Amino acid sequence: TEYILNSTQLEEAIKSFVHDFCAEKHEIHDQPVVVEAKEHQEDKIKQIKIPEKGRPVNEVVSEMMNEVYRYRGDANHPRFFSFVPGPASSVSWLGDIMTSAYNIHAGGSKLAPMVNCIEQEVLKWLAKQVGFTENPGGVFVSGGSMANITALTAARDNKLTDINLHLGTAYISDQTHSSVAKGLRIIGITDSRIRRIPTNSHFQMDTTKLEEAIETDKKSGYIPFVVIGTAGTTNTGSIDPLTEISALCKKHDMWFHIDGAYGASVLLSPKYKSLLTGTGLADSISWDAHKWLFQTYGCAMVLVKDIRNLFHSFHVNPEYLKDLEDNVNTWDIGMELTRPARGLKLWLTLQVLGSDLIGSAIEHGFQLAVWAEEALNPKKDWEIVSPAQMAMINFRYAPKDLTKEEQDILNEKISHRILESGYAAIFTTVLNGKTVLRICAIHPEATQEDMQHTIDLLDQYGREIYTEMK
Amino acid sequence: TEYILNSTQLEEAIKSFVHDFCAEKHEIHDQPVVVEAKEHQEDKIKQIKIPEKGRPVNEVVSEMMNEVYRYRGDANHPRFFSFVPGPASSVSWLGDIMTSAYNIHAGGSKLAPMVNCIEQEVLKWLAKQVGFTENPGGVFVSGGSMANITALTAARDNKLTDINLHLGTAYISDQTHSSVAKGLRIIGITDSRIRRIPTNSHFQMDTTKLEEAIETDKKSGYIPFVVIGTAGTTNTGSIDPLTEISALCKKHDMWFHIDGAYGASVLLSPKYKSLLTGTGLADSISWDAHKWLFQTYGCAMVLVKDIRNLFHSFHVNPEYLKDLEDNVNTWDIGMELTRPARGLKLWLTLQVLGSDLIGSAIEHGFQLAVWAEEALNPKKDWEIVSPAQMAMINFRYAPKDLTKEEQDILNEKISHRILESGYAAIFTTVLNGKTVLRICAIHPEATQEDMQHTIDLLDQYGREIYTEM
Ligand SMILES: Cc1ncc(COP(=O)(O)O)c(/C=C/C(=O)Cc2c[nH]c3ccccc23)c1O
Ligand SMILES: Cc1ncc(COP(=O)(O)O)c(/C=C/C(=O)Cc2c[nH]c3ccccc23)c1O
Ligand SMILES: N[C@](CF)(Cc1c[nH]c2ccccc12)C(=O)O
Ligand SMILES: N[C@](CF)(Cc1c[nH]c2ccccc12)C(=O)O
Repeated sequence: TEYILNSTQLEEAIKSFVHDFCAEKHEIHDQPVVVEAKEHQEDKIKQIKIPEKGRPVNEVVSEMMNEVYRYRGDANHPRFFSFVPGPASSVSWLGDIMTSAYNIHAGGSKLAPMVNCIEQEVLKWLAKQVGFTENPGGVFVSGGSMANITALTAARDNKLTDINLHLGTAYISDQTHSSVAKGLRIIGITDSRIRRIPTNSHFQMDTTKLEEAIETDKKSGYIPFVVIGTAGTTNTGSIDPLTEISALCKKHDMWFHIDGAYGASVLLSPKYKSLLTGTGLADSISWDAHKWLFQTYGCAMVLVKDIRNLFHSFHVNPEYLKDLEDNVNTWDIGMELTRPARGLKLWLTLQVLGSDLIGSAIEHGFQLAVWAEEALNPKKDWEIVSPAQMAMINFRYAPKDLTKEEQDILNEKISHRILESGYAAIFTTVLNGKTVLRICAIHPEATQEDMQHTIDLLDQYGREIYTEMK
Repeated sequence: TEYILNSTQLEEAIKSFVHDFCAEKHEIHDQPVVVEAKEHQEDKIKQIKIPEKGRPVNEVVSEMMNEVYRYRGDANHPRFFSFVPGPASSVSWLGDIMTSAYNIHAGGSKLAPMVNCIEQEVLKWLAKQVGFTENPGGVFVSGGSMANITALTAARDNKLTDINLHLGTAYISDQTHSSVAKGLRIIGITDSRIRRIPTNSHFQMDTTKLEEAIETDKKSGYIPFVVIGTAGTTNTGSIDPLTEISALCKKHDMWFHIDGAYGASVLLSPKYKSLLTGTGLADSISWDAHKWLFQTYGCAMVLVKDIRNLFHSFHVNPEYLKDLEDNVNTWDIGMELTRPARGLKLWLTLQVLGSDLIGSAIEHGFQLAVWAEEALNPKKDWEIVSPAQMAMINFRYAPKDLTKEEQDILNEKISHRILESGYAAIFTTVLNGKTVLRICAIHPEATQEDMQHTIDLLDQYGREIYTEM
């Protein structure tokens, strides 16, 4: 049809975009991190509607570039310091283009033997970094949330049966990411059987309060089956006592899952790999590549010490898929059946950049946060709530002649101010009952001035609003 | 840097691939559907290792094209007739390139308000086609398996509580896809509380046996909470009695989920949309775009009649994300938090191609299977186990002077023979206790000859192996 793009029309539409984008992204350090959409932009989109007849390709492409993609909080920006930024390598993008082109049906071996071989090679390599030396296994999932649900399902099916599984209790901390408890609820573990253990001043799980909670539930008649330790808390980037938790798990016959969606990448850092000592003691661990392995959304991994545990929870044997089966299929490792070759783009990056460069790029993240801390220390009335920890730091502006409520409002306005300035992206979070500014800097192309000028800009906004409030 | 690509190296590396691929895929109709890898290919890959130092980009690129991507069972091929093929539009590929470029964090509105607005517009439109007219809602998930688990999770939380949910029973058919029961087990529903209802000769769920199972479980003290009807069975492409199932669900206060991962796309076909009458009666429905909406893996949708049910099961309010919030975030309707704008590539395809063309391309799928059946009718000893149904058909070559075991082995060798010929991809399945050849043709650029020549080739292989025995 006159609407279908021919091989020449397609190739030109693609090159047109690839060219225009590379030029635009080349100037990223001099672009506002946040580009606000106007008040009537939502109605502009709602009027386009779904057409019965086709439209000129280059007309639709430009429409998306100008009316959709433009208005965003670019987490690819070197001065995006909020949540967990996505400083994806350009090589990862290349991987997506190649993977999406062939559109090979991954999550199955016979139909793509070398595609599966590539993924397993990376998974074996990652498993080596974790400390799994016997018979590991894994699957490239979409997110760490899916990584957690996958791992926890294997944990549930390993420690519980079809008759007593409603007596299972899980154990987390008050700093554990929300997706863990959300995943537990999905797999049938109600909130009434999820224990939230308090953390110390370093935001690490209190293993003493953990054990007595385990002891209480066991005495009560529950069956404690899993403890979720976190290596790189979302808030402060803290690391739970991995060794201490492992000791308790072996004692009480429980599954040890390490939620390392963020911090697991530190295992590739020669300098800081020691920080994650004891990960090999875990039975399963999550690890997001679109985080600190510089991949595009979404490419996350789940790794188990014993692959048999993943096979037990997710294997199927229908009449179909009989000619597609020793050599495990990814669909038998759960929990999806049709999958794109997510891990291939990670392979491409590892080959083009190398493990050394990626390790150092991660170490740069640590340095960026330390630079932020060094710039805050000398400034008056600036308080460090959590020190520079794993490329992560929390702080607030707190003049003493203000009440706590006012201090919260103050730091909120400071975040608001620097956001509209367009120089950096910094949002607020809550820590120890106080509204706090948070910085997570992991972009390899971010410099000392970037961190220094940001704090300098924040300090200016701070003392400015402080006077305005009086 | 030395291993870091600059804007000129990047743009050149991409265009080089885009150029070489388009040329190669332009000649796809004259390429073997399956390209087998040699015995030494696995060790060749294992020897590459993970390097500490970087490598030249185009050297790595060419290595993957020649040693990885090449050896595959191309489901993009117009003569890939196995399972559920993936005849993805080139526009969809373009969508992935744009989406992956900006790398915008979707699954959240405040950080990408117009990206989310686009997805909701597509979801609302799809909801209109399904029959949800009140206050629908949905999410672009990775797969239809994730579509089912998302929907079934909402069903569980809607009909059960934290105190009685271990008494819940679910009901499927013997033709229901494996991912449904697999999803049920994941959300805590054990096999001992999953009922598999027999199907008729048309592979449709026996609603009479369905009700008697519900009555039995309810009388025993169980709590029947969901029935999963399928619109487009994976095997034969049959459609469960949606109306009959809905009546029972309303009668027994149960959640009605329609698994339309494949067949839901038929709603876009003016000719065949009537086949899916009653989809609006469901409480939830799955729908995969990387199947019959011609998208790349992976782009699937889950739609619920009442969006409040999705919010109840997946909403979270942690300390962080407080500056990110009514206007629901996609993470509040589960079950993932970080997401790529999966739905954007579906938007691009709908705008560039239009809903009319896509509807016709689906109708072409119906025609391809009919052409396959028409070519089989005159051929001797060729048996139709399931007629051409929704671009899907099951058949076997069965000479009468053969045993039941021999007939199975025969059709297996026939599949094996045509696979290695490279002309087409056809695998076997089991149906009514018989090994059967299956064809699913949904590629818009597949012709009458393709189906005719394929059947002609199968008959040849059939009459040759029959002679060997
Ligand atoms: C009703 C029905 N429901 C759910 C699913 C699962 O969806 P995902 O596969 O998206 O999770 C299906 C899927 C059926 C298939 O079979 C798809 C398929 C295409 N190429 C393959 C290659 C190998 C195995 C399976 C496939 C299906 O047919
Ligand atoms: C330990 C830990 N475990 C799991 C996750 C799961 O995240 P995904 O499910 O998204 O993989 C996380 C992630 C925490 C985040 O912080 C998510 C996030 C990244 N960028 C964002 C932008 C807006 C809102 C949220 C995010 C995490 O920090
Ligand atoms: N690859 C660059 C080119 F500068 C920078 C970059 C983003 N993530 C990275 C991770 C490691 C090394 C470099 C990077 C890009 O912006 O695409
Ligand atoms: N778009 C074509 C053109 F050649 C064919 C195609 C694949 N899925 C489709 C869905 C609708 C219309 C055409 C197609 C391609 O090969 O990419």
